[PDB]
Amino acid sequence: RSWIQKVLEQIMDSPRQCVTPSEVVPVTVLAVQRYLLEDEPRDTVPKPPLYCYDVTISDGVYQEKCYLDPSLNSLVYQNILKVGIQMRISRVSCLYNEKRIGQGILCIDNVHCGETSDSISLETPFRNRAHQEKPERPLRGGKSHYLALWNNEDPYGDIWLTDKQPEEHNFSDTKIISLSHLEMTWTNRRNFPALLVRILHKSKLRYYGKPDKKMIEPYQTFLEVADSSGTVSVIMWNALCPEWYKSLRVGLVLLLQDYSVKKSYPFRIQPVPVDPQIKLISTMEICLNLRDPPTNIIIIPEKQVKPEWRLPKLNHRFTTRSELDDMPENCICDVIGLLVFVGRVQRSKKKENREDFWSYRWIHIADGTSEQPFIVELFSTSQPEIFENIYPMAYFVCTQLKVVRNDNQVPKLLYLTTTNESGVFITGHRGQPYTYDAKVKNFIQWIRTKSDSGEQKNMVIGGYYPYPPVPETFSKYSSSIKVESLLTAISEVRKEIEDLQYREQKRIAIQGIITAIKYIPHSSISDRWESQLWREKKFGLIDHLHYSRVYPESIPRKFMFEHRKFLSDQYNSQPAKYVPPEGRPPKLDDFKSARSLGHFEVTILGLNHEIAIDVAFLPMYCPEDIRTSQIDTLLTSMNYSCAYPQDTTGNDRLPGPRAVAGDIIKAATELDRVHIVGILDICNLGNNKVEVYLHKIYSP
Amino acid sequence: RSWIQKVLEQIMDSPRQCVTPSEVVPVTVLAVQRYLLEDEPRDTVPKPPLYCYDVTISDGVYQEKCYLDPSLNSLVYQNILKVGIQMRISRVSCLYNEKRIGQGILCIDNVHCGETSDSISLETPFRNRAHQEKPERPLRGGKSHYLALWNNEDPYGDIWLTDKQPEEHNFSDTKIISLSHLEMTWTNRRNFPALLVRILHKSKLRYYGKPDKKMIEPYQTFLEVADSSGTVSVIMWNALCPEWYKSLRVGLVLLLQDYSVKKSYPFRIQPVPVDPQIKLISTMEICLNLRDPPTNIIII
DNA sequence: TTTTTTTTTTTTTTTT
Repeated sequence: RSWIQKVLEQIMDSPRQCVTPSEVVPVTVLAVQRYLLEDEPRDTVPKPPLYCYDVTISDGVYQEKCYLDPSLNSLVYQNILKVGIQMRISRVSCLYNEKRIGQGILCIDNVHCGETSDSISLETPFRNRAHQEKPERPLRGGKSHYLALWNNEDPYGDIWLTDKQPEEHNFSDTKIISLSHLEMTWTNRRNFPALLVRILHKSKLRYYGKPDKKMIEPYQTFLEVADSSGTVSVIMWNALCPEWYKSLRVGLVLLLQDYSVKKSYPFRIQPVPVDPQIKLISTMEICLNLRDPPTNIIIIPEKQVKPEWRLPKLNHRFTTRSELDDMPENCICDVIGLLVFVGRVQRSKKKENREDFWSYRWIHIADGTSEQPFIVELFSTSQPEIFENIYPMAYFVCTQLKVVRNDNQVPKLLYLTTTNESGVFITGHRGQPYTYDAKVKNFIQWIRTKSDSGEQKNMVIGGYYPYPPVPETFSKYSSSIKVESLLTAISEVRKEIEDLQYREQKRIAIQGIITAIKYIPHSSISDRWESQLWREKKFGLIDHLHYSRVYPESIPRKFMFEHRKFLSDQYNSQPAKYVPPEGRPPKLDDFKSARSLGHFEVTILGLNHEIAIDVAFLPMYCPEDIRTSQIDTLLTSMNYSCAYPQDTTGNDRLPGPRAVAGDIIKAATELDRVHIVGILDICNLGNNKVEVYLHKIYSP
Repeated sequence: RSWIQKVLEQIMDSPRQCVTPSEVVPVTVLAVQRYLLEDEPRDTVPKPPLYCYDVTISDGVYQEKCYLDPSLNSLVYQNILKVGIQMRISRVSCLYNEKRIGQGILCIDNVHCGETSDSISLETPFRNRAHQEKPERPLRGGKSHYLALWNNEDPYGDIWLTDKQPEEHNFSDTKIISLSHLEMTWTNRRNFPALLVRILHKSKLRYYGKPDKKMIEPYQTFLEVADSSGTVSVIMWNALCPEWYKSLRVGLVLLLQDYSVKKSYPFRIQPVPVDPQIKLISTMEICLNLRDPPTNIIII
C-alpha cells in the first residue's frame, strides 16, 4: 500500500487534529502552486501569511495534492521546499473544503525537506481523482485560482486561455462612434454604442486581490487603444484578463460593443502616443467587464479593415545606442538588438506590500550602431514564456523603454528600464513582427554583415551582475542614502543575510579595516597577505562571520546554443512544477567562465576589533580595462563600461591574471590600518545559499 | 597642549581597552545629557541602566564631548556630577560608532568629581567639529536623540522645532468630512478624505522608547481635536511629535490629511470636553504618522 | 502601543 493512503485513513475521521503519522517514509514533491490565503482568522497576533501554498507530493503508488500549513511558508520563501525533493512529513491533519464536495485535504503541518530524489516519477496516478482535474485550482476555497510561485504579474495555471482567434463580424447596423464623440457625450447618453479601435499599448497584469475579500480572479490590465479620432485608456476587469489577456496584443483591431464608461482614474497616468497627432482623451475611460454573452470584445481581422476608417497605424520609436546617448532621461523609446548577455532573474520587494516581489533581470541588448550594449532592466511584463526562456544570440525587441540617466557618478549611468505598458518580443532572422521599420532592416543588415564577415559577438548568460556601480567617492554614494541607514554594523550583517528571500538582493555598507586578502585561482608571487593587526586581534573576536564562499551559479558562463536549455534553466526562477530532465544534463562547471580572473577572499575587522567578517571579492573587469583605465580602482567590482569583454584579442602583451591578482593584493595591502567603508552585495540564491560579494572599498 | 588631545592620541588606536590617562588633569563639566542605553547586552543579571549619559568635559584649550560609562550613572542620579563641576578622569576607553563616520569617542570609566570651577569658559573651541553639529545628537547610535536630564516628559535638545507658522491652504476643492462620517464609515473607506479639526486638549509628551526595540523618536502625544460636533483623540507617532509639539497650541485649526484610522487603544481614557453638546467619538482614533510629503498636518 | 500601499461598480425610457 501507499503511505499516502495509510495516513489518509489514519486521520480521515478527525478533522483539524494534529496527528503524528504512524510511519514516516520520504515523499517526493512534484509541484508548489501559490495562491491567496483567505477565510482564516486574521485577529491572531502573528498575522497570517498573505499567501499559502499547495504541495503535490508523490509516494510511488499515488500522488496527492497537499495543503502546506501556512506556518511553514518560510520553507517555500527560502526555496528550501523545491520541486523534486525528498521531504519527510512529521505531522499531518485533515480538513474538508466546505465549499466543495470531496475528500479530506492532507495538511502538512511539519516537514523535514531533504535532498533531491533520483526517482521522480510523474507517471504515478492521483489517489483523489478530483485533484487530477484539467483546470488546476487550489484545494481550499470556492472558485479559487493559482498565482505565479514568485511574482504576481506572471500569468500561471490553466485559467489563462490563449485560443481567441480573429472572427469575421459584419459591421452593418453597427454605429462604431468616434472616441472623441463618446468623450463629448458619455455623461448624457444611456446606451453607449460600439467602438472600432486598435490596441496601441498592452500593459502588465495588476493583481489587486486582498485577503478576506469576496474577489474572484482580481486581475486588471490597461490597454491603450486609438481610433481615427483620438485615443482612450481601456481597462479589462477581473475574469476577462484570464480569457483574453494571452490573446490580446498590440496591433489588433477590436470591436468593443457593451462597455462601461467611467470618469477615469486620477492616480494612474495615460502614456503619450508614439505619434503626437493622436489626440489624447484623459477625461474618459472605458471599462470592459465580463458579460453573459461573450460579445463585448471581438478581434476584427486585418482583412476586414477598410482604409476608409483610417485607423491609426502601430508606430514605434525604435532607437539605436548612438541616438540613445543623446536622449534626455525619462524619454520613452524602443530598442531592437542582439542579446549578448542575460542575467539572473533577481527579485525585489514591492514598496507597497512587504510580501510581494518584482521579477527583473538585466540584459545587454546590442546593435551595430555602437560598441556599447543597451543595458535594459527587464521587469516581468506578464510574458513568462519569453521572460523566463530568454537566451543570448536572439533578436530581442522591447516596446516601451524609459530612459534612465545619472551623471553625478564618474561612470555615467545610461540604462533603459521597462515601463508599465511595455512589451517583449523575440524576433527571428529578418524582422518578423516589425520588418517594415527601417531601423529593423538596418539591424538585420548588420546581422548579415557580421555573419558573412566571420565575426561573432561574445555571449554570456547568468552570474553575479550588480549593474548599478557605486560612485567613486563615499560622499556621493551616501548623498542618496539616509544617514541613519547609510552604514551598518559587522555584527548586524548576519541578520541582513538571514532576512533575505529567494533571489532577493541587498546592498549594505560596513566600516572596517582590511586584515587579510587571499587570492583563489578560480578558473580550473603572493596570493595570501596577512596584517599584523590580524595576527594580534584574531584570538579576541566575538563572532567571525564566514561568508567568503562563491557558488558555481554566480560565475557568468559563456553561452553555448547547444546547451541553451540547460544554461537557461540554471538561471531562471525556480519552476513551480517538476519537469523531467532530458537525457543527462552537463555540469555547471563544464562551461567556460565569462569572467577573466580569480575570486579573492577579503577579511574585514570592524572598527572595534571585536567582530570580523569574510567577504568574497569577485571582480568582473579584464586586464584591458586596467591598461586603458576603465576602473576607478583595483578594489572595485566593475569597469566603467559595465559590460563583458567583446572578442578578446589583445591579451598577448597585457599582464596575465596572476599579475592583476598581485596588483589587487598589493592595493589591498596599501590599506593596513585605514578605516575603509566596504560595500557588500547580499543575494540569496535559495536553498540557504546566500552569496555575500564585495562591491567597492571606499578609502578615506 | 591639552589633556583631551593627549588622552585621545594615547587611546585612539586601542578601541574597547581601558587605559589610565597618562596625565590626570581636572576638567570642567560644561554639559550633561541623558539618552537611552540601547545596544547594550541585556543578558547580564544586573541589567545595564535604562539610560546613559554624555558629559562635555572642557579643558583650557578644547572641550570634547565624552561618553560616561553607564556604571557611573550613580554619580548623576545623586547629581554629584553636575554642570560646572571639576572632576579628575581616572579611566578612559575609546569607542567607535559604527553607524557614523567619525573619530573615536572618549569613554569615561572612573571619575573623582570635585567642586565648582573658579573659571568656566563657554567660548573654548570644539576639538572635533563633528561634536559641534548644530542638530546635537548623542555620541552613540545612528539617529539617536537626547532626552531631558531628569524627567522624560519635557522636550529637550534641538530636535524640537518651533518654526511652524500658519499656512493659507486654499479650500477650493478639498473634500472635508466630519468625524461622525468616519465613525459610521471608516472600515469601508479605502481612502480617508481630508479633515478640518480644531485642537481642544493637548496632552503631555509620552516616551515609549524601550532599550531593546529599535525605534526612532519613540515620542507620542495625544491631541483631542474636534471637527464639527465630533471629537476624537488624535495621536501623533514616531518623529512627528518633535516637529509639531512645541508649535501646536490648544485652539489651532488643523487640516489633517493622509492620516490613518484604527480602534481606540484599550487603556485610553478620552477626557470629557467642557461642552457637553458635542459627541465623544470613542470607538476610532486618528493616527498621524510622518508621511513623506509635509501635507499631512497643515494649520490654517 | 505602533503600523505601510494599490480599483474597482452595476444597470429598460422618453414626447415639446
